[PDB]
Amino acid sequence: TFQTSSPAHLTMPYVMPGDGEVVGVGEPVAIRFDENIADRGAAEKAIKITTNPPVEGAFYWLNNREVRWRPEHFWKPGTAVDVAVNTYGVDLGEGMFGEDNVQTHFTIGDEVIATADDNTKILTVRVNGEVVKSMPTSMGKDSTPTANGIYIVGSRYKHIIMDSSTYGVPVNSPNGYRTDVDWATQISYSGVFVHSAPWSVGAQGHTNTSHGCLNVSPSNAQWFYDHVKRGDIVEVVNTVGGTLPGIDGLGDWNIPWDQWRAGN
Ligand SMILES: *C(=O)[C@@H]([C@@H]1N=C(C(=O)O)[C@@H](S[C@@H]2CN[C@H](C(=O)Nc3cccc(C(=O)O)c3)C2)[C@@H]1C)[C@@H](C)O
Repeated sequence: TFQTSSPAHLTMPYVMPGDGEVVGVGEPVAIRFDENIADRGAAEKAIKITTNPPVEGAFYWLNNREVRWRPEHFWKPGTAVDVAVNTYGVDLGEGMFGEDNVQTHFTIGDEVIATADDNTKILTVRVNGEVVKSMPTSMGKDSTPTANGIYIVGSRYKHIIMDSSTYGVPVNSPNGYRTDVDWATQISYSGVFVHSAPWSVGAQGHTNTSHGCLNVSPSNAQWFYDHVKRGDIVEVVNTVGGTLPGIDGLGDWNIPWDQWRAGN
């Protein structure tokens, strides 16, 4: 296929997960363009996802530039996935053409599902259905609760600073904070993490004390950092919070399948 010259600006796709990565059973395919896409159908038609074993899936647009593809249920462990974004020279609407093709391979690892149950204040990690860790946890206080729902594991940090001023509450104020945190596994774009919380170890398993993050012991947070990977699942249940938004960025599985497949 040849490129067509156009006075309108080209757009380049970017695919996640990373080429050659092993990811968990919750990882969606993500195709993010550096422009808004006027002809979403043309973009979807140009994206060929092949799986082994073969499984059906569907596209859903997270916003005007980024489309997600996933099956109805979590991936089968061991599945190999090929993503062919064949957008080179494709008219994506209003004179905007794909700048290039992109392709990636990724594979699905073990099924890793960690369930945080507010009724028990325990985060239980299951690997292919078997409990391997039972972690006392302290979730968000009643006034700043942890949302229920299915969270996809994202990035991880050996050390990071959590600072209330980044959302508009000064550190110096009564409810502000600036906190050095170890072993932080991100599970929502809204900023929810599983992380080390030495200051709440006595509350873990008993009382919710956090701003919404899942506090666990230093040892358990490091285990989680070492053994839980991008695309693994954290499910929160029975809190007094609401539900994680489906368009959070890592909240894809909270959209019911009929709404996901209906697309947008
Ligand atoms: C884990 O705890 C994690 C963060 N911490 C959070 C927190 O401190 O609340 C949440 S993010 C949460 C989402 N909305 C609020 C917010 O924006 N509050 C607020 C209050 C006063 C003024 C304003 C404003 O002017 O915009 C906003 C914050 C999440 C679980 C890590 C990062 O600590």
